[PDB]
Amino acid sequence: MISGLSHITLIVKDLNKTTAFLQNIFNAEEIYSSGDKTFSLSKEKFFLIAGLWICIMEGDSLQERTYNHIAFQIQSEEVDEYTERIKALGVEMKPEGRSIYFYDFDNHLFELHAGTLEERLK
Amino acid sequence: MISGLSHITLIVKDLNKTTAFLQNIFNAEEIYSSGDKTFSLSKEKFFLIAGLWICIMEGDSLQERTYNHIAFQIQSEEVDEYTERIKALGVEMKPERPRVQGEGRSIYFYDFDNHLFELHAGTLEERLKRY
Ligand SMILES: [Mn+2]
Ligand SMILES: [Mn+2]
Repeated sequence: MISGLSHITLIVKDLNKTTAFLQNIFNAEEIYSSGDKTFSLSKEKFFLIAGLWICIMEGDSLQERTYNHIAFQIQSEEVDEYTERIKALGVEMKPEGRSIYFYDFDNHLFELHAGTLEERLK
Repeated sequence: MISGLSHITLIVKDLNKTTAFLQNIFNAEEIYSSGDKTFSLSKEKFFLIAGLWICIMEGDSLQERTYNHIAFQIQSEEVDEYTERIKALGVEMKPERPRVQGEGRSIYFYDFDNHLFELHAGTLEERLKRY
C-alpha cells in the first residue's frame, strides 16, 4: 500500500526568486541545495513546509494557467492576514470555508484554505 | 503559519475514467461525489489517497506535459508489483531516470490528462545523509 506522500516537485524559471516567495509566504525552510550550471547540472532545492518535502527545480514555467492546484491549510482567523501578505508580493491573486487563490512566478496555482476535510463534508 | 497540506485538485476531461485509474492504482477511497446531491456547480469527486485529500474536477484544461509532479511513498520491495499493476492497466511509464547515490527506486507514469505521478521508494533522510 501507499504509505503516504513522499514529496512534490515544481519546475520554475528562477530558483532564487521562487525561494524568497516560498520563504516569505509559506515560511518554507530550505534543507538542501544542489546544481551547477558550469557542470551542466540543473539547480534545485528541497524545502520543508508544514512537514511536507517540497522540491524546486529550475526549468521552464508552465506555458498556461489551469485550475489544477495545491492547497495548504491555514486557520480561518488568518485569512485577512495571509491575504495581505500575498498582496504584498505583487503576485496575481484570483479574487463553509474561505480560500485564497494565487499564482507563483511560473503559473502554479496555489491556494490557502481555511477549513478542513471533516468540516467540508459534515 | 501553514498547518499542513489541505488538498490537491486536478483537472481532467473524463471524471469516470480518471476515477477508475485512481481506484485501481492508488486504491483511492471515494468520499465525495457532486452526484451525491442536486445542483452542483461542476462535476467533481473527492478521494482519500494515503491520507491525502485528492479532488478531481471534470474540465477542458489540458496543460502540457512537464516534470512538475506529485510523488507518493512506497517500499522498494513493492516496486515490481506496482510496475506490474501499472503495466496491466496499459498506462504509460517513463524509463528509469539517472540517479545519484541515495535517491532510491522510482516509477514515473501519467494519468489520462498529462498529470505526471511518481511512486518513490526512497527517503529524504538518505538523500541528506551525504555531504
Ligand atoms: Mn481547492
Ligand atoms: Mn520526484
